[PDB]
Parts: sequence; C-alpha cells; structure tokens
Amino acid sequence: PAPHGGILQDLIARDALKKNELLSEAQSSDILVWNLTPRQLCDIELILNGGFSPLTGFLNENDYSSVVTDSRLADGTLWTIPITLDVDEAFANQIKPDTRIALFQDDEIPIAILTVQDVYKPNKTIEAERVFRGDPEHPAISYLFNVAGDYYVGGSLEAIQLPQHYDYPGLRKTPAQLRLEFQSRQWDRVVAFQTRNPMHRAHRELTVRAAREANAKVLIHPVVGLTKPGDIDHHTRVRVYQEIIKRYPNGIAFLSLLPLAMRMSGDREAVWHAIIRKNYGASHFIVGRDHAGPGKNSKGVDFYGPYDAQELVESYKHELDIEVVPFRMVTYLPDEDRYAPIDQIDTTKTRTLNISGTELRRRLRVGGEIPEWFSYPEVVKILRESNPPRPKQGFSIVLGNSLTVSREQLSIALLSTFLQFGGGRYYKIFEHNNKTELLSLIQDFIGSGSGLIIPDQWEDDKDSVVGKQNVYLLDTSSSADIQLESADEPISHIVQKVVLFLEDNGFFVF
Amino acid sequence: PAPHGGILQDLIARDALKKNELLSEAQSSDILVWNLTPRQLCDIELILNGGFSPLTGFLNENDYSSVVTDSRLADGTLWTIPITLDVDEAFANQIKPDTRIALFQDDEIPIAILTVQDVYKPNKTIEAERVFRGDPEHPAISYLFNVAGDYYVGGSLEAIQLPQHYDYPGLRKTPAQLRLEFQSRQWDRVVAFQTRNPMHRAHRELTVRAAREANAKVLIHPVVGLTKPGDIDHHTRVRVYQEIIKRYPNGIAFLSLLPLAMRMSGDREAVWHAIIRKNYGASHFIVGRDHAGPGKNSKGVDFYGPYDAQELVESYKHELDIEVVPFRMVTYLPDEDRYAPIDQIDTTKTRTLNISGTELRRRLRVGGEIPEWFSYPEVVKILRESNPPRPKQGFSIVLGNSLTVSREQLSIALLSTFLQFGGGRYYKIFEHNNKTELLSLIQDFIGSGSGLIIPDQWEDDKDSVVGKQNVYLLDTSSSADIQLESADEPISHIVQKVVLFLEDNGFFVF
Amino acid sequence: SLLPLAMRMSGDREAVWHAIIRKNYGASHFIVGRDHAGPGKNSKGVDFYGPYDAQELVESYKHELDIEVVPFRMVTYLPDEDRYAPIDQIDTTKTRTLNISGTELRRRLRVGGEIPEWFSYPEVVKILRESNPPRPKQGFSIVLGNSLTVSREQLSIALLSTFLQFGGGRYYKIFEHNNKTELLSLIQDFIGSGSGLIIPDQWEDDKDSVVGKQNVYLLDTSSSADIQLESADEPISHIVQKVVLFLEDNGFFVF
Ligand SMILES: Nc1ncnc2c1ncn2[C@@H]1O[C@H](COP(=O)(O)OS(=O)(=O)O)[C@@H](O)[C@H]1O
Ligand SMILES: Nc1ncnc2c1ncn2[C@@H]1O[C@H](COP(=O)(O)OS(=O)(=O)O)[C@@H](O)[C@H]1O
Ligand SMILES: Nc1ncnc2c1ncn2[C@@H]1O[C@H](COP(=O)(O)OS(=O)(=O)O)[C@@H](O)[C@H]1O
Ligand SMILES: [Ca+2]
Ligand SMILES: [Ca+2]
Ligand SMILES: [Ca+2]
Ligand SMILES: [Ca+2]
Ligand SMILES: [Ca+2]
Ligand SMILES: [Ca+2]
Ligand SMILES: [Ca+2]
Ligand SMILES: [Ca+2]
Ligand SMILES: [Mg+2]
Ligand SMILES: [Mg+2]
Ligand code: NA
Ligand code: NA
Ligand code: NA
Ligand code: NA
Ligand code: NA
Ligand code: NA
Ligand code: NA
Ligand code: NA
Ligand code: NA
Ligand code: NA
Ligand code: NA
Ligand code: NA
Ligand code: NA
Ligand code: NA
Ligand code: NA
Ligand code: NA
Repeated sequence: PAPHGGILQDLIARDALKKNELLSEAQSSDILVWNLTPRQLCDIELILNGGFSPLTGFLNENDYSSVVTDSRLADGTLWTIPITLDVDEAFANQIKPDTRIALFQDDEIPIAILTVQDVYKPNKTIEAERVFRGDPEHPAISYLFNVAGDYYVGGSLEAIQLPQHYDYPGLRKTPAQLRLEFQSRQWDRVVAFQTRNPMHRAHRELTVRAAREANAKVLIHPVVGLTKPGDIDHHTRVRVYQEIIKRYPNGIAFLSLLPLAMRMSGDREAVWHAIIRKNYGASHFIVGRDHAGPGKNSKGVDFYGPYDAQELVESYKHELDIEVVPFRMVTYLPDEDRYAPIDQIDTTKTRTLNISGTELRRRLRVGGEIPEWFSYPEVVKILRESNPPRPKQGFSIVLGNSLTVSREQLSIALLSTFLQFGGGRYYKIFEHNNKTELLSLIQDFIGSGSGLIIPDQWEDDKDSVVGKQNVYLLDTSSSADIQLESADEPISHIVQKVVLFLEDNGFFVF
Repeated sequence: PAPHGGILQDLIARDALKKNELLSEAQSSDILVWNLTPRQLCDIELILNGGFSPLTGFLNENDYSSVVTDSRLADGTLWTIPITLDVDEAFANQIKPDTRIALFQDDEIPIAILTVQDVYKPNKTIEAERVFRGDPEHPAISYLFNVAGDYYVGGSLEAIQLPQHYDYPGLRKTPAQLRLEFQSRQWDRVVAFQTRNPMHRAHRELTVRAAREANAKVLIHPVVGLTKPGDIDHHTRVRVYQEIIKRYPNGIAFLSLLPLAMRMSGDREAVWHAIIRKNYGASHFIVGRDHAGPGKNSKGVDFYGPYDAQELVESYKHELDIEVVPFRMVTYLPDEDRYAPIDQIDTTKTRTLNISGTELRRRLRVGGEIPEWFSYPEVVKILRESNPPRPKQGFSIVLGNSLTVSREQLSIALLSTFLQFGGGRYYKIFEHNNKTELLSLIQDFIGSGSGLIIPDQWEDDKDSVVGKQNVYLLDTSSSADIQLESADEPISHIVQKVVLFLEDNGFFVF
Repeated sequence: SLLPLAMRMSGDREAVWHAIIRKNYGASHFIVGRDHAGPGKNSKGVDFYGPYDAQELVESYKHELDIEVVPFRMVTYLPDEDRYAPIDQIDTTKTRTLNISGTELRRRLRVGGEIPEWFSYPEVVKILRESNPPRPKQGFSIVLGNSLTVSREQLSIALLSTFLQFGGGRYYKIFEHNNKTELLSLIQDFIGSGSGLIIPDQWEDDKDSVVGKQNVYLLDTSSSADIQLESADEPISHIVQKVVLFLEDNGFFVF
C-alpha cells in the first residue's frame, strides 16, 4: 500500500544533494549542538528513513496536542504516538524559532539539522493519562517522568545520515529497501509480524496461519531499538529469530530488523505499528493478544485488556489502509499435539496447555526443562546460553553497616569457602570505597557470572549507580536479604548462613 | 618413625597454657610488629606444628649458613632447605637481639612471638647457587631475588595459633593429628605421596603399587601452600584429590592437606619432603621422576636430572629414618591396558604412551578430548571447569597508541560485533584512565570469562599491575598481536581483523 | 504357522468357523477374544457385531465343536500396576486402565508420534513404522483441476521447483497420464514409493476407478476440491503457497 499520508518521506533520499553542505553546517563552530538520547536515536532513524511518514521532523505543540487528545496530527492524519525531541530547561532556553540546531550521535556523528518551529513545556500528566492511560508503573509514563526532558522542541528535519549501527549491517532494512526486497521477489502481499520477545512454537504457527489466511508472504519484523525494561536483549533475540526463520517452508518468510523505540502503549501502539508496517511495505499486519501491552502492574491489574488493541485497530480499519489479521490467544493442544486460536476450541472437551513468560523466566532461572512442544530446542539453547540458570549466575554479598566482626576476616572466610565449591565461578573481595567508577562495575562482574564479596556499603547518594540484581545484603536489619542474629555473630556462623542462603537460591548446587 | 631430631616440636601444644599470656603481649602498644608474608605463613605453620622438627623458629645466620653450604643445621642435623624470616632494611633496623617481635597474619591475627637472635644480610647469590643451583629462572631464585626481603631475622618462636584457613577446616591435619588418625585405624605402616598437581591414572597406579610393595596404607598428602607459579589452583586440585581417593579400594587411603610452601628445589627439596613426612607420621615416602623439579629453563635445559632427587635421598638413606620407595617413570602400555614403571618394560618391543602436562594444558585450552585411559572422567570434568577451553575464556583487546581512527567508535563497533555472536560471554568497553585501582581489575574480568575492549594503552610504569593472559594489542607496530595495515584503516576492516584473530585463537567458534 | 485363509470378517459366525478350522489343524483349544473377527463399526458409528457375540455363539455350540474355547474379555493395561489384565477381573474404579485403539495407533504411525513402551515391543513398533511411514515419508499427488485457467505447464513447473527446494529425500515428477489406463494405474505405485506427483489435468470419470484415491488431492475452484482455489485464474505464486501450506498442514512437509 501507499505510505501513510501518501508519500514516503525518505529524507536521506530527499537531502542527498545537501549532504556535504549539511555536514559542514553541523560541524561548524557557531551552531548549537544536541546529543540525541538512545530513544531519540531510534525515533530519528524512523523519521529520516520514511518509517514515520508523513512525519518530517519532531512534533510541534500543535501536532502533539492533536495526537495527545485526538490520536491525529493537526491536519487530521491518523497518528497515535507522539514523537518529540525532549530536552532540558538549560538547552531549551538557548533556542527560538528559526534556530537551526545540529543533532549528533555519541557527540561525534552528525545525524541531522533540525529547524526549530517552537519550544514548549508539555504537561506530562495529561500526556501520561491521555496517551498511556496514567498508571505510573507504565514503562512509557515512568520514562516520561524519570528520563525524558521537560521541554519538547518542534521542528523540521534535514537528513545527514541514519544513526550508526555496527551489528547486523545487512539486516536493518529501510522502508525503500524492504520494498525492493519484496518487489524483486514479486511479493505483492506480505503479512508483517511485530515482536519484542523470542518466538516459540505458538508464534511460528500463528504467523504461518496468518500467511495462509491472507495468501501472503511472511515478514518477521522484530524491534531492535528500545523495548520494555527487562526484555531479553536484542542480540539474543536476533539469534532466536534467525534460527526460527528456518522452521518456515523455504521461500515463505523474510526477516528484517526494526530500530523502533516502543512505548509499550498497547492499543495506541498497535495502531502506530500498523501505520509503520504499511510504510515499510506490508499489506497486512498481525495483532494478537495484548499486542504491545506491558502486562500487569504491581497490583496485579492489566494495563490494557487482552484485546483492546484489536478493538482500537478494528475501529480505524477503514482508514489504516493496511489489512489487520487478528488472533485470539493461540494455545497448545496436548491431546491433538497442535496449536490453535482459543476462539476455535475449548468449551471443555479439549484440554489446553500454556507456558507464560513468567513460567519460562523461572524455568530458565532454575535450569528446569522446557517442553519440546513449547519452543524449538535450538531456540531454547540460545535462550539458556544468554539467560543462564542460577548456578551460572553472578551475585554480590554486601557486608552491612551493622556488622561488628572483622570485615577483613569475614570477607576472607567467605572467599575461601566459596572457592572450595568450584564449578567455574570467579570470586573477588571488591572494594568500591564509594567511588562511582568502581560502583558501576559491580553489575558488570555479576553479568560475567562472578561472585563479589563487598566489605562495606556504599552511601545512599551513590545507590542509584548500582543495579540491585543478585545483590544481597548481610546485616542485622529487617531489610537484610540475609539476616544476622547479632552484630557480632561469630564468623563461622555467618559463613554458613550465607552459604545456605546462596544454595537455597540456587547459586550453589552440590 | 621418631620425629626428625627426636622430638616433635609441636609448639601449639608446648605453649598451650601460655596462649592468653602471649596474646596479651602480642597486642600491647609497645611491641614491634611484623606482618607475615604468604610464604612465611606457610613456613610458620610448619614450624609451629612440628612439621619442621627439630626447628623451633627461623634460622639464625649460624644454622642458615650451615644449611646453605652443608645441607645440615649447625649441630649436624640433616636439613636442606633454609627457612628464614625475610624483612626489609626499615624493619631490620629497628630490630636488636633479645628483642620480642609479634608476628601477625593479615595485620590482625597474632600468630607468634619471636625472640630475636640476630639480624643479617645474606648473600643471595651464594644461596641461589648452593641451594637452588644458580639458574635465574628457577622459581626459588626468582622468588629469592624479586620477593624475599634482603634481611633475615633468626630467632626462636612461641606459638599463639597456627595461621587461619577457612577452606577445608578439617583437612589440614597437623603431625600430631595425623599420627592420631593413623593410630585410631591401627595403621603402623603408611607410605606418603607428595603432589602439587592433579592426579591421573598413573599416579593412582604408582601409589597402589607402593602400597603393595611396602605393605602400607596410603597417605595422599598434597601441598596446598605455595607451589610452582602456574600450577592448577589448590581448590581445584583438592576436588581432584577428593574424587580420585574414591578410586582406591575402600579403607586403603587417607587424604591430608599439607600447607607447605615448596621451593621447587628438586633433590634438596626431596630430602626435605622426606624429613617432613617422617615428622607427620609416615614410615615410607614415594620419590618419583623429577621430584619437586621445575622442569626446563628457557634454553630447554633441565633444572635437575630426572633422578637426582632419588640419588640424593639414597645417599642420605641411613640418616633419613623413613623408607624411600623410588619409582622410575610410570607409563601407559596401550596394548596391555595398564601402567608400569619404564624400568620394567620397553625392550623396544613394548609400546608405551604418555601425555605431558603441556599436552594436557593444550587439550584443555582447545577443549580437546582426554583419553579415558589417561585420567578418570570426573577428574577431567573438574579440570575443564576450572581451566575452560578458549570459547569459554575471557580476553581483552587494547586499541594501541598508534591508532588514529575514532577510539570511541572502534570500541562500540567491536562491542556490537561481539554481541552479535552470543555464546554467553559478557562484554564491556573498559576505561582504566591509567588508575591502578582499575587496571588491577582487568585480569579479574578475563578470569570471569569476559571480553574487554580497552580504547587505549596504560603507562609503561603500570604494566606490572596488569596480567598478560589473553590481553592483545591492536596496533601498527611489530609488537602488536593483531597488526593493523595502517593507523587509519577503516573501522569495518579493523573489526574483521580482530574477529578473525579471536576465531583463529579459539575464543569464538561458529 | 501361517494360515492362508480368506476371512469374511464375519464375527460370531466366523469364530465358529475358525474353531472348526483350528481343530482340523490340530489344536485342542482356541482363543476367542473381544470382537473376534469383527469388522468394527460402520460409517454411522454402529457395531457390526456386539463385542462378545462371537463368544456367545461359540459358547452355544460348545458341546459339538469338540475343541476347547478359551474366552477373554477385553484385556487392558494397568498403569498403576504396569501389567495387563482382563477387564472382567478389574475396574469397579479403584484401578485406572489404559488402552490404545487401532485408530489411535494408525494416527500415531501417521504423524510419527511416540508409541508407549508398555503398549507394544519396540522392535515391533520399528517394523510397523518402517512399513507404514509417517506423513513426511509418504507419497502424494496434486491433481490440477479442470477449472484451472492458468498455464498448466507453468503451474506444474512451479510446484515441482518449489517442492524440490524442501528436500528430505522425496522424489517428484510431473506425471502425464493422458487418460491411459497403463499410466493411471501407476499413480498409486509412485505414491506407494513415497513420491510426489504433480498431475497437469484430470482423468475422465470412466477411468477414475483405475486410481486409488489415497493421498491424491484435487486443486480446483470446486467445493469438492481438497485444496480450494479462490478463482480459476488465481496467480501461480498464490496457488503454490496454498498447495505448500496444505501439504504441510497435512504433514507431508515438516520444516
Ligand atoms: N500466544 C499468543 N496468541 C496470540 N497472539 C500472540 C501470542 N503470543 C504473542 N502474540 C502476538 O505476537 C505479537 C508480538 O508478541 P510479543 O513479542 O510477545 O509482544 S509485542 O509487544 O511485540 O506485541 C503481538 O501481535 C502479540 O499479540
Ligand atoms: N609418571 C610418573 N612416574 C613416576 N613418578 C611420578 C610420575 N608422575 C609424578 N610422579 C611423582 O609423583 C610425585 C608428585 O608429582 P607432582 O605433583 O607432579 O610433582 S612434585 O613437585 O610434587 O614432585 C613426585 O614424587 C613425582 O616424582
Ligand atoms: N485387547 C484384547 N482383549 C481381548 N481380546 C483381544 C484383544 N485384542 C485382540 N483380541 C483377540 O485376538 C484375536 C485376534 O485379534 P485381531 O487380529 O485383532 O482380530 S481378528 O479378526 O483376528 O479376531 C481375537 O480372538 C480377538 O478377539
Ligand atoms: Ca522533569
Ligand atoms: Ca487479564
Ligand atoms: Ca555478643
Ligand atoms: Ca633486594
Ligand atoms: Ca630431561
Ligand atoms: Ca590514510
Ligand atoms: Ca461397541
Ligand atoms: Ca481474474
Ligand atoms: Mg542505523
Ligand atoms: Mg592453618
Ligand atoms: Na494504498
Ligand atoms: Na567522545
Ligand atoms: Na478495554
Ligand atoms: Na483508504
Ligand atoms: Na483482504
Ligand atoms: Na527458601
Ligand atoms: Na587491615
Ligand atoms: Na658465584
Ligand atoms: Na621395607
Ligand atoms: Na644430575
Ligand atoms: Na628408626
Ligand atoms: Na592460525
Ligand atoms: Na448380540
Ligand atoms: Na463331541
Ligand atoms: Na478343559
Ligand atoms: Na488444518
């Protein structure tokens, strides 16, 4: 179908004859420079390559308010997710309309020249409730208030180059490239599959089922820009993707990476994804259960209903200009060893089986077996390798403030005790002395599978520098992960307590 | 047998009722304090527990000299390895005879009180020549010159407690404790086996043969104090010993760890080992090929003849009062599927097979297979876990000073590329900013199996702070491990050279 | 010993006959189990004979048969006791039983599914799998219906090349019968050999009886087509995908 709004706004093509000139302006001594954030990098690439057509820059207050309240750009164009350049007061104060700012990547690579239209201070609570449904634990809201600048800068963009990427040079196709790919294959019907998670048997079946339903070739279009915090990394996922694409009949599927930054915005996001897939050359788009939804909040309640996205998308059906292929929960059928949409079964008579993501993380954490029917063996292998079970995981034991015993001796005892277990883990007594340079390496070691014995705590102001993953507190306090009986509990007694705790939590298996 | 010299100088027992008194003195504001070095802790434990009987302290110039030139203490007692307290000029200068110095561990645990007899500056050249045969590459000589203090302090000791060890609490039997272990079992003939390496089929076979010829029970007595630089860590070796002990007929062997600090002084060390094992209650001591030998130097010449230790020990036979059970090279006979001393075969009509330590390291380095005939599987598994193959090993790539491409960009490019491969390894771009607190962490990461991308070299005066294992230089210079064609070579070109270099060396396997 | 008898699958009457035959062959006893010599159920799901009619008929001629009949009620498997036993000696609840019907077995054999160690002997299952191979090892034919308007020569070639890219040891051929019986009769031979036949056009109805319909599928616009076309001129690439996914849905292809 035609790109949204009718014209693929591929600004790299458009501005090809201005590259040299633009390149020089960005590197000039007098121009104002803004280093793009990782989310702004994902967005600008989608803007510059035509993926966000009809967009040609970051939204000004007028288009943004319309998107916020109407799910449309000022001119009525259907657009549900606001794409804005968020900066701080300090930088904002340095600009006015007509100003030309140069946008860089890593303070080295010039990306584009932005021509300012306006500078405004959005009300984040309206944006938070209107676009994302207001729940503070929502990834998009949490980001909006804790990471995004308080000032947005609207303006038109002029391309210099798409953001740099060194992984998968050939796989990140632009809308124009993907289109030639389909074309060279004479693919006039293509159903796209959005995904930010690894694909399992269920996913493979619903995509093939969609291919057969729509008489279309299959496009696996995974997101490799930002997704939901805690997701399985994109490198591990590409490997899972490149592995599962081989379980499709030869010549039916095509894999392409999408550097999009999701907002995990359920129904609104699905609408957005469809627009994006149409721009990329798909004629059909899949929207399954809880599409782009972030699950449930700490209180156990749904951010979106399991089929809100399908409903919202269904309502814009006639103006989307891309065919939506909906699916109800596809589940496994033990008694028939096959997969099928829950809306075509049940009513009792047939038993169904499902393994939730929570159940999988857990199987991966304990080293438990994962059913041959659930996923493909080689996919499970790739997942176990990058998300190793507890006995292969790193961890840190932090000697609390309350300790009265010898910190030097308690550390040595823990180090020697741990070293006698063996099993390939590397241990170290780690002194951070409250230095950020050091504090920030803690999670690197844990990520490497190492066990760190930490002699004393870091001051509270520094706490934010350290991830708390697999970091455990030894102390007399009630908030200690490993609770001491007394501040001066003898060393041997403490070592046993720590050893058995680490074993109870699977770090040690004898 | 009776302890060497007639009396088991068990100073922990001798001074039991002086413990509280010696502790008080040791903690007085007035007393001069010296913090024991690691080798000294090894030596002090053997002196304090009677393993070094008749020694009751560190040698005075008189005994030291005798030993160096005469392989005997001044009173004639056979003794081949000098055991001295080496300190620096600053400390030595505060010492005066008849003074009482407190010897501590980790600057906190009081170990003993030393009553000084003299302070002297030994001629380290004579000691290296007479005791260790003069080759500067000999571990004992390298230690003597680069680590040991330049001043010796002779004096008698009063025990407060043996050095602290939190690993293997019940396995470090003191001479008095082992002697009790033997008695409780009615063992009156015990042949001891010394070792600082993992044990394989050959070792099991020779120890059993020794048991049979001598009609004695078996004492596996491995060294867990200092051994040769580059040996398999003692924690790993202990697991190996604990596994192999199970391959002996039930009730024939006993395992006891020896906190000895070897000097790798072949023949002289052999005699010393005999005296030590006699002190620990053994009636027989095995002396195999190149006993306590460090092998060959740079030019490929031998530090000792493969049977010098046997010859020396034989020449002191009537003095030792412990029966030496000698063994010629024990090897494998493929065609008969059994091990045997080489002196009782060959005839150039019998095929023999052997795998040198070098061949083994290598098989472990590449993840090669190890013959079930060479070693027991459980033993090999333990060895691979602690010394894993290249695809599971860590490494660092250092962007050389010569490089004129963007260090920031080359770094990210290498990171993104490695991440594409997956396989578990954790990667980090590591900036040391020439701070040793950071530089000293590089080998911990390599030790943790991680891959480090270091954007620039550290000062030449910091090299010592950084290990050399799996650290590669990316540069235009001849000294580069991965040589660039020019300092401005394009990033993608550099990335390929690096990736293929690591593959060639096994870190990556596709 | 092998018996070259031609059964009539005549339940109770047949059992009587079998007994007479076994007595003639020298047996002193003859077994008559559940649904002995019965042909199961008809298309309407109803029994041709009752599960124990044969036992009953045989019991009634007991005194003149002059051969001892050893009857058996349904012998089934006991999970909880890992043993087999006549259903008349168990149940009443208390003990759970397991059985795999012939229908269930044919199906396990057709999909390549596993068959319980307790059900049959491994070496017996092996022999059965080898002669009744699962779908990915089975032959089949795709017949280009009369209604097709696209190029039959081109549609056939496209299917042949598509199938050939999957591999897995199957042999394919464009097969022209030109309505000849000599040819039409070889169709099931190829299928029996595991081959995939692309058939350019249908054979006239009078000849249909010459061809077994086993694994023979019809591509056409009709409602009676196994693989139903959207239109008579649906483009080739679209048709190929439809046929490929159908063959996969039915297990002939497994990726
Ligand atoms: N079991 C399932 N049944 C139906 N749809 C599913 C199922 N699992 C995933 N999907 C769909 O697969 C697509 C991508 O799935 P995910 O990667 O888990 O999440 S999402 O954020 O990209 O939507 C979505 O359209 C989603 O609704
Ligand atoms: N293959 C062998 N044949 C004979 N003796 C051996 C053999 N291997 C090792 N030994 C002996 O086993 C004892 C300990 O071996 P190692 O741990 O390798 O080295 S040592 O430094 O303690 O001597 C020594 O007596 C040594 O000479
Ligand atoms: N599970 C069973 N329980 C009792 N009898 C059985 C069972 N299975 C087969 N039989 C008996 O085994 C004999 C031959 O079985 P089949 O080969 O299946 O069929 S038959 O046509 O020759 O009778 C018959 O006497 C039949 O009733
Ligand atoms: Ca703010
Ligand atoms: Ca719900
Ligand atoms: Ca207390
Ligand atoms: Ca010196
Ligand atoms: Ca030699
Ligand atoms: Ca150049
Ligand atoms: Ca019935
Ligand atoms: Ca038509
Ligand atoms: Mg890019
Ligand atoms: Mg000790
Ligand atoms: Na259109
Ligand atoms: Na920089
Ligand atoms: Na709803
Ligand atoms: Na339209
Ligand atoms: Na349609
Ligand atoms: Na618990
Ligand atoms: Na200290
Ligand atoms: Na000399
Ligand atoms: Na003897
Ligand atoms: Na010699
Ligand atoms: Na004696
Ligand atoms: Na090579
Ligand atoms: Na009946
Ligand atoms: Na009769
Ligand atoms: Na009878
Ligand atoms: Na079906």
